[PDB]
Amino acid sequence: FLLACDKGDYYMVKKILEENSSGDLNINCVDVLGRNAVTITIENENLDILQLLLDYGCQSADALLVAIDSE
Repeated sequence: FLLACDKGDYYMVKKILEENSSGDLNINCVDVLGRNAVTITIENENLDILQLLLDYGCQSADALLVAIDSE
């Protein structure tokens, strides 16, 4: 769940996620301003990534609200 999420390079994030396999990178980590994986990606509308990113691992509680807010 590295900065790739932003770049929206699905493969990269996908790889990193798999490569992470409970690795250093905290999928549920926050950026400089708090954005979690789902969040930083909700805003940039990478629904593709979010398709399963949210299926598991990625923390997301206020995401619905994030989504609604981001319409």
